[PDB]
Amino acid sequence: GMTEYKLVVVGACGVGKSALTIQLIQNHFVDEYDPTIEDSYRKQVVIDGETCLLDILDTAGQEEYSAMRDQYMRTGEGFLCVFAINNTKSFEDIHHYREQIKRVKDSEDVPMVLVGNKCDLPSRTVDTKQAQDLARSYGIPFIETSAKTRQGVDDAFYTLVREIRKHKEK
Ligand SMILES: Nc1nc2c(ncn2[C@@H]2O[C@H](COP(=O)(O)OP(=O)(O)O)[C@@H](O)[C@H]2O)c(=O)[nH]1
Ligand SMILES: [Mg+2]
Repeated sequence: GMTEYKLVVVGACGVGKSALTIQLIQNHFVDEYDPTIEDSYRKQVVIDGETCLLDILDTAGQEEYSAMRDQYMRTGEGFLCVFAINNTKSFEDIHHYREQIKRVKDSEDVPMVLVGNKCDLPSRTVDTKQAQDLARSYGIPFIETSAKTRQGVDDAFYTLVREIRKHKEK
């Protein structure tokens, strides 16, 4: 089979995980999507000449059983860590997601991309500099996105694939 990349989108409720995923997969902005629905979505794409499958889990937070969270973190190859640029708590929550994924995977080297979503809004509490400082500290890319306008969306997901590739080559 062509290569499949198992991607996981994490972040506080309301940051735009579902909107980002639907924009990536379907090329539409869906502005209302039940915050409690967690599902996976698939898309066949070409990234840097490679035809591959993206298998993307749009997470929604607590699970019936914590074992289910641990399972998707172990299975997942790369993580989009999403905050919203107008929600400081969502940015602070990134520290927890970074930790928890590393902890479950028992790894110091987990492909991740920091994503600051809702960049179409002038209303902003997290400046680009602050997010760059966090991404620098993690040694990962940082991309500002808008699920609404599609700015940065392919970049976020494709950059995460490229980070998975760099991890694999070791
Ligand atoms: N302006 C704007 N609103 C967004 C964007 N992404 C999501 N939203 C809105 O933010 C809210 C939460 O989005 P949702 O995709 O449900 O977030 P999730 O809980 O992380 O899955 C909804 O009201 C969306 O319309 C974006 O890039 N720009
Ligand atoms: Mg959602």
